[PDB]
Amino acid sequence: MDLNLQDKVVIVTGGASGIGGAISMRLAEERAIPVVFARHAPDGAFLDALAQRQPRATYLPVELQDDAQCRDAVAQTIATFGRLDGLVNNAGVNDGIGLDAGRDAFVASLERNLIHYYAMAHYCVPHLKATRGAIVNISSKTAVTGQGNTSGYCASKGAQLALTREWAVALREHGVRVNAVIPAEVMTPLYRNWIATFEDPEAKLAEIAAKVPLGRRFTTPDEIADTAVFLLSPRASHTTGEWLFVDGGYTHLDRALV
Amino acid sequence: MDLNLQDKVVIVTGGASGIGGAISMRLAEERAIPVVFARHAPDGAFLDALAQRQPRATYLPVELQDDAQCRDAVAQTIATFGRLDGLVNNAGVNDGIGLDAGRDAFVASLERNLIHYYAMAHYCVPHLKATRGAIVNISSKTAVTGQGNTSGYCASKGAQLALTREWAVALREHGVRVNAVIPAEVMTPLYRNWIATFEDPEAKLAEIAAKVPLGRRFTTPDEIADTAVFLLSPRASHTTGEWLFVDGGYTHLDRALV
Amino acid sequence: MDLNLQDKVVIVTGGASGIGGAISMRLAEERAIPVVFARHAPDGAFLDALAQRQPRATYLPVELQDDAQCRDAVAQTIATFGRLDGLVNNAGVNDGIGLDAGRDAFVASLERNLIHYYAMAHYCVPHLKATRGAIVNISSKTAVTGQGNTSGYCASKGAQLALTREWAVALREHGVRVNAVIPAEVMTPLYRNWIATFEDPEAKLAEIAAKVPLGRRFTTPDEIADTAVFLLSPRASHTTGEWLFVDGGYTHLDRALV
Amino acid sequence: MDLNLQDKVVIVTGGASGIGGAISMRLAEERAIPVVFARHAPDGAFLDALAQRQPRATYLPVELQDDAQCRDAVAQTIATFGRLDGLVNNAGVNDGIGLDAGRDAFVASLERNLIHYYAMAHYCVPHLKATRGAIVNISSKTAVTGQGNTSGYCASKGAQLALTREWAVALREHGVRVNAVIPAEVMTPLYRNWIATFEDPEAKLAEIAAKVPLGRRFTTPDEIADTAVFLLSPRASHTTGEWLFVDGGYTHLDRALV
Ligand SMILES: NC(=O)c1ccc[n+]([C@@H]2O[C@H](COP(=O)([O-])OP(=O)(O)OC[C@H]3O[C@@H](n4cnc5c(N)ncnc54)[C@H](OP(=O)(O)O)[C@@H]3O)[C@@H](O)[C@H]2O)c1
Ligand SMILES: NC(=O)c1ccc[n+]([C@@H]2O[C@H](COP(=O)([O-])OP(=O)(O)OC[C@H]3O[C@@H](n4cnc5c(N)ncnc54)[C@H](OP(=O)(O)O)[C@@H]3O)[C@@H](O)[C@H]2O)c1
Ligand SMILES: NC(=O)c1ccc[n+]([C@@H]2O[C@H](COP(=O)([O-])OP(=O)(O)OC[C@H]3O[C@@H](n4cnc5c(N)ncnc54)[C@H](OP(=O)(O)O)[C@@H]3O)[C@@H](O)[C@H]2O)c1
Ligand SMILES: NC(=O)c1ccc[n+]([C@@H]2O[C@H](COP(=O)([O-])OP(=O)(O)OC[C@H]3O[C@@H](n4cnc5c(N)ncnc54)[C@H](OP(=O)(O)O)[C@@H]3O)[C@@H](O)[C@H]2O)c1
Ligand SMILES: C[C@@H]1O[C@H](O)[C@@H](O)[C@H](O)[C@@H]1O
Ligand SMILES: C[C@@H]1O[C@H](O)[C@@H](O)[C@H](O)[C@@H]1O
Ligand SMILES: C[C@@H]1O[C@H](O)[C@@H](O)[C@H](O)[C@@H]1O
Ligand SMILES: C[C@@H]1O[C@H](O)[C@@H](O)[C@H](O)[C@@H]1O
Ligand SMILES: [Cl-]
Ligand SMILES: [Cl-]
Ligand SMILES: [Cl-]
Ligand SMILES: [Cl-]
Ligand SMILES: [Mg+2]
Ligand SMILES: [Mg+2]
Repeated sequence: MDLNLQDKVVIVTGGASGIGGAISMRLAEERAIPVVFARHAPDGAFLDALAQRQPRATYLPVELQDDAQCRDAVAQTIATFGRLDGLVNNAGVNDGIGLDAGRDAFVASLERNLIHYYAMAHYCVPHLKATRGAIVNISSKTAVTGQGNTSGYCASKGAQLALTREWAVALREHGVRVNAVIPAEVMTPLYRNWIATFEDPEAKLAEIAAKVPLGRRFTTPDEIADTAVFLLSPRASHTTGEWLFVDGGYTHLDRALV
Repeated sequence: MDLNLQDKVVIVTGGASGIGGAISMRLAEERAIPVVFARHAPDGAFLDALAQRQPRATYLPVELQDDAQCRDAVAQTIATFGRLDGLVNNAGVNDGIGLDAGRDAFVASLERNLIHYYAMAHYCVPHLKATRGAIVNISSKTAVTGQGNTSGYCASKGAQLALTREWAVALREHGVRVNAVIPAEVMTPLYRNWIATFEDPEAKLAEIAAKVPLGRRFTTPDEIADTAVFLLSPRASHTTGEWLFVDGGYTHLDRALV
Repeated sequence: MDLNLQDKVVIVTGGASGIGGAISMRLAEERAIPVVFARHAPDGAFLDALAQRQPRATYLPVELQDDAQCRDAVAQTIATFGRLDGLVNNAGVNDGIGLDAGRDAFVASLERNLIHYYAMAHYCVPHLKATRGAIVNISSKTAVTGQGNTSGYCASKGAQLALTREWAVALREHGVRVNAVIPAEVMTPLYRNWIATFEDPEAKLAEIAAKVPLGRRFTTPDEIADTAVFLLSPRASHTTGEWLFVDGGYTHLDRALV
Repeated sequence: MDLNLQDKVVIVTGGASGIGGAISMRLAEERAIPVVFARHAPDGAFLDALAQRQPRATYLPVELQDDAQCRDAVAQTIATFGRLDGLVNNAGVNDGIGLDAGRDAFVASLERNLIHYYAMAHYCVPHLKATRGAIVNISSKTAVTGQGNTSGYCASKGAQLALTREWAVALREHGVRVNAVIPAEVMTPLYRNWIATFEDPEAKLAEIAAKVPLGRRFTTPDEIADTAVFLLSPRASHTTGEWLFVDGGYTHLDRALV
């Protein structure tokens, strides 16, 4: 299936690790031009693989919590490529800021997750209008299921779903589509670090995997990526405002199944 | 994006008109083998176009309300191709059976819409298990929005969404994925005939189109088809139980927007 | 909170057992007049309790799958009371008709569950229009979660949710509100009979109860009843089309919680 | 229907205007003790009416964006009453902070809306645990429908829905229920101030009212209040994590209906 993304310029925040890395790699495979915005330099093998698929792919160092850095990096992207066709808001961290944490920690979680999705859309939208481009926001099933001890992240992830509907409304007349992908359990460096905070990470991981209805296994980054890239493409040309769950049945199927 | 559907055998009910026709054509383009189950012979140009893309594509005359015909046609498909990789339940008719119609008419609507989705799954599932295949059910936004004067169809369409979740549960350990696509307004022969039941079809059509948030235009059959075929493919290998709205924002965006 | 249901005539199908019985009892407590439609005679102590709260409460023997019986019982209720203010569609049975069962069994499940909800609305709606009355449909979380081996029931329960939206649309100009209540696990005679089909019923029961997030216990019939009766009352005067989940968090909260 | 809220102490933020005022008044009618947290003095006639129903009803001057003020007012409420049985997070403002506004404005909208819902829960939860109390969060249909030009508010309102699920999970073992109410259009001082920003407010108002499916009229503050108070009560003892739409069908019914 031709996605007609050849030579389309797409910013992917957190685009060199986990889900974001898989999105960048799939974009490159489709001959789109992924532009990774991330705070740490990507690994060399990842950069090699990206460039082999699409030699124009690139990386810009950006701490997304710095509004000026987002501003300047979008500007640099336009200066370098002359257009912007997509934005994937993806950087995030399940930071375990619960009800006991207090205001300052809760707000810091909003900064780490929610506020840069807005900032990036704010700077990207004028350019997306020019190309009738698209936005994909990566949320989390915790936006609708909860988890415990993670008010900051949950709030952020739910806000991201609301913003998906709001931006779809706001940008409809410009032909800019805005959608979200909702993963549940995906093995990534983030998941590795999160599970490591538990008393018994090996047992806990096995416990969780056993609860995923389809295959009793975690979703892969490539599975999230392929739905995300489909949503960026004109194959989804009448899909906007939508929240696509790619989760092995985690969110919606009977909790009682084994 | 390679969908890896080459030589996969997929039954498409009502597969030579409107949405179903577009699904068959996209399957053929991807080198899958669509098998059209429908009561009236397809038009010659459609058959030509299907065969040009995939010469093994075929059509079986089936009145889906006849359980024996469904049974025998699935059997014939297995006899002819040796396997079955997908089922698209798609045949349907918005038949305007309201609260005033009475039991017999309501049940007749269930027969025209709901009951053959079950019958087809009943006969197809043993074969889908063998290939770890997939099912897509085509529902309607009326399952969640209502419409008025159409209890029979609405009930059927809502049951189809429930069956999507149920079959996803039932078949999870066999690796058979089951998903639904929810269109709102799509210009097809069905829509042409439905709108013709109104006092002023031209004005009514324009009224409705003006209410679709994205572009103030109807969704195309190709737009429904591309999401449906994506869902049949291993690119959606961890998506099951899901209801994908392809509707230009019809269902979920603020009713007040113009 | 005054519910202003005094002397309001409400038919409750299956209204003398489990959830339906609790609905009738709460209606009687609020001085409404419940009219039980059921095929078997209510327990003497139940009727005694009902009559102590509301001496005009009554029972009509009805097999709901017989259309003429529904017709005649509604006519008789109108002959007796001169009005109808509410309809609670509640009778149902989780009959375990799965994918392997075949057409005849699936349609029989529809008859046992879905079709009489339609028949009852069909016959009651003219009278509810006259009183600006209300409908409550009792569905099941299986409509959205699935369960396995129960296509007939799931389909019916999902159709009942769609019909709730459809009737809310159809009846809006007459001021007739239509809503649904979605239970998950409630201890009733049906649950006792259902759980008895399992190899170890006592253990299966405990296993299911442990998965209910709020309190690790089943919902009570009175809990379902109080939401259902609230929805019948003018305290819910702008609520229509809605599906209220009364399930201790079963449907929506993280499947992983213990 | 006895709600068993007599002498239960409930903080209502913004509890003397619009929806919050109606919630406080209904609480007082049910013999609960509403404690109004608001930055401006309540109207004299409102306080008179409140005190006639519940003479222990009180008001504490609080700017909710000041964390220390939230902290001290909760402490004072506990010093006065010795207990806290409920929290209604209600204060909010649709502040029209869109995509073009920038980071600072977006975060300010979060402060005006989202962040104090967290702060209030943070300070109230220890006390609600002690009484097995309840939380109700007032969100907005814009969380799911969007609106345009209001990213800050939409994000906040969506975060409040996610927080409802998250807190329901976090607090389940303490028997503390957490639910949300979602209004669409309600005539309040906020609505008057919001509609006044439009070029033709009277006409805009009529245009919006005509789009509400049930009765073509706005929902009343009392309608929102009665659902919110039901959710605070033990009549909703197995309802947690839920989002109750009280909107005349605005969110869920066919956008095409007139
Ligand atoms: N993994 C899951 O199971 C799962 C489930 C549901 C939703 N999600 C969502 O999926 C998204 C991606 O998650 P992931 O698991 O793929 O995470 P990941 O492997 O940690 O990748 C995220 C990348 O973003 C970077 N990043 C984070 N914050 C940044 C910032 N403020 N500025 C610049 N770069 C930043 C990270 O860098 P460093 O780590 O080196 O600092 C990392 O390279 C997140 O939004 C998450 O909420 C994940
Ligand atoms: N068009 C829309 O706006 C829209 C919106 C939401 C959902 N949908 C759903 O999309 C699906 C397809 O709709 P469509 O608009 O593409 O309809 P369509 O153009 O009429 O195509 C449906 C085909 O199925 C055939 N068919 C119907 N019932 C049959 C039966 N019992 N046995 C054998 N063949 C049968 C029809 O044949 P004949 O007509 O020649 O008899 C026709 O060829 C339906 O399930 C519908 O509910 C459509
Ligand atoms: N219990 C649960 O956990 C649960 C969960 C989700 C949804 N629900 C739903 O809640 C509703 C009530 O369930 P329940 O557990 O309270 O069941 P219940 O205790 O069996 O009560 C149902 C009553 O309806 C009667 N009935 C059934 N079919 C009838 C018919 N065709 N004609 C006349 N009377 C009929 C039954 O009579 P007989 O049995 O004597 O024949 C019985 O008295 C159902 O719609 C069910 O789907 C229940
Ligand atoms: N009205 C609607 O159509 C509608 C629809 C959907 C959702 N909602 C939601 O319903 C809730 C209540 O809305 P409403 O229409 O009833 O508004 P309202 O009449 O303006 O009442 C809100 C009250 O809260 C106060 N308040 C606001 N921010 C405060 C703060 N930071 N500190 C202390 N007090 C504060 C206001 O005081 P001052 O105004 O005097 O400063 C006012 O008294 C909001 O959360 C809103 O999002 C309303
Ligand atoms: C780190 C991961 O964050 C995700 O959003 C959650 O859905 C997973 O369960 C896990 O906690
Ligand atoms: C014929 C079509 O049926 C579909 O299901 C509906 O969604 C459309 O509005 C139209 O009535
Ligand atoms: C008998 C009961 O039927 C209900 O609908 C289900 O939700 C329960 O799990 C149980 O099977
Ligand atoms: C002021 C009101 O805010 C609410 O949240 C919205 O739902 C209404 O449409 C209106 O804008
Ligand atoms: Cl917590
Ligand atoms: Cl009707
Ligand atoms: Cl089954
Ligand atoms: Cl905007
Ligand atoms: Mg490294
Ligand atoms: Mg023809």
